Amino acid sequence: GAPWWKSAVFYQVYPRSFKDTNGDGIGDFKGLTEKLDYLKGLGIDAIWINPHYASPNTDNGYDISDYREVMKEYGTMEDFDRLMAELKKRGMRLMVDVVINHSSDQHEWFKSSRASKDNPYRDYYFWRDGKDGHEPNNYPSFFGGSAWEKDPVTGQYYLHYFGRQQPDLNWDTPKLREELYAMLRFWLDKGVSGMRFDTVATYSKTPGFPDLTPEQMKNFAEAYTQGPNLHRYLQEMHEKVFDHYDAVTAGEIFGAPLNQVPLFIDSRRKELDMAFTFDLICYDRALDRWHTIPRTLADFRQTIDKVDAIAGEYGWNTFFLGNHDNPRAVSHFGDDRPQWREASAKALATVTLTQRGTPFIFQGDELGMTNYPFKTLQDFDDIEVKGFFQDYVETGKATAEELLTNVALTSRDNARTPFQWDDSANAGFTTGKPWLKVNPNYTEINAAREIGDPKSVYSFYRNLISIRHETPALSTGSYRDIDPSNADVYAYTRSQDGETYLVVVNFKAEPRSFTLPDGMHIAETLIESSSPAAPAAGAASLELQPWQSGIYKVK
Ligand SMILES: [Ca+2]
Repeated sequence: GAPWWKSAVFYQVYPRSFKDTNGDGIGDFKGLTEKLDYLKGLGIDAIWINPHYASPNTDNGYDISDYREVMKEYGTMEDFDRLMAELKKRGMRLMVDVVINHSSDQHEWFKSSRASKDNPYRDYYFWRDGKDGHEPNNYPSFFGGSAWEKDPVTGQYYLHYFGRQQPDLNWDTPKLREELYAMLRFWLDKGVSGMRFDTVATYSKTPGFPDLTPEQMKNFAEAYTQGPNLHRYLQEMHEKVFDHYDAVTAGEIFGAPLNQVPLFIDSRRKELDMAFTFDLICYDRALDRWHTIPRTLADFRQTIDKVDAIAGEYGWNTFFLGNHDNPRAVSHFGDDRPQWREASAKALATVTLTQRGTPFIFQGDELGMTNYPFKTLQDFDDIEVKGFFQDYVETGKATAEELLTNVALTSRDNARTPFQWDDSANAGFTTGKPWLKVNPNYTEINAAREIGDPKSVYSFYRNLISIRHETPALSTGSYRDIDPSNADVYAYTRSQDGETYLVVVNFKAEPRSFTLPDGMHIAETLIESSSPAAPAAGAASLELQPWQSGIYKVK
């Protein structure tokens, strides 16, 4: 049959904001472990946790100083091993982030590498002579300024596509690749069975490091994804590591042209199993990265369609509406106003759990958690906001009020407010002071209230997950968008083995009449949200309530 990961439902945990168990205001491993019964009851097959490794935390745990030790704030290695044992007892799996484009500059490999020109760690990184009293070339960093940083100790520059404190690892060095593979086995042998390769497209560097041409400088991110040994290295990794495990691998793919996505995920190529791309979640984001741009459902579905098409017959996509870097799903894609929050959250759940691909639910979206009501720029932890302030407010391009109004809608801090467990102090997230303020709407929106209520957003997610689990077409089935130009009602089929299901979701806060394709008829209604009655068997049309969603078997 199909690989386990194609029919699994994943849940993303950002452990810092999930559950604190020692009152320091920061979520931890023990907190996740104590909530596994909750996640199991929701119907979750596998949990992806954000970086859990030893890190100085200059970049949210993506600057790793020891790949074989855990992040101290989350707990100890034994806490981690206990988490794995409790997952295994429940038949659940763990996926981890793998950040091997670069390490922390505090990694012992880098401390050794930088110490002299002649040491066995020199080539674990990229060290080059400057040119003409300047850097080795004109490479810009994703985080601003030059991608080359001089080290007075040897007089050479080291490469960092990202932060200055994140030197790129040298995949051209076989010994380095072998270290990385050994490290991956360390985690897989502990029972980890999913690995998400962050910024996977930048692993391979261009031989000789020529200057970027003026055209390339205008999209340097794309140039950095075109290293000539990229797919060779991923194939080697697959052969040396993943051939020996049942684990799923996923690539965080960005910077590359859409048409290159299949190279990472086509099963025949033996590279990675599935793709994370950002076309949908960034579909309404302005170029400045803090404004939004008006879009419609037509744009939404067309974006879904082109990514689904790119996976084709042999590739596989993840699907998500939320993550740790983005505004809340219901606020972003639904309508978080009080009249529509629950209805639209349910509609987005139906979309999520009937998309072709492996769905990832972001912690708290199953409750219909919303964006946070920021009142001042001082309310943001978000390091990006500080940068926007410097680049746009201090330069006089925008006022602080304009920045606040808009980043409130787009900031990743919206996703990072603590998970709302109940209506006790700080929503039961912590007995102390939470590292980031809890949304005051926790008094209404919390797991304790929702789990006990058959009509809640939580209960609807759980019901959908059960339906998806028992309906093969809704995971591995084909997908067909009935009308990509329609900006009111999202309608599509999922089909497998002669069984065809129709999904219909009203994206308007108004009644809409929906006519099935001529010749198609409803056989059964599996589930609906915001509907007072299912259609009759034989129906050729639906009368949809505001934000109504449904899954139907068609004749
Ligand atoms: Ca803690």
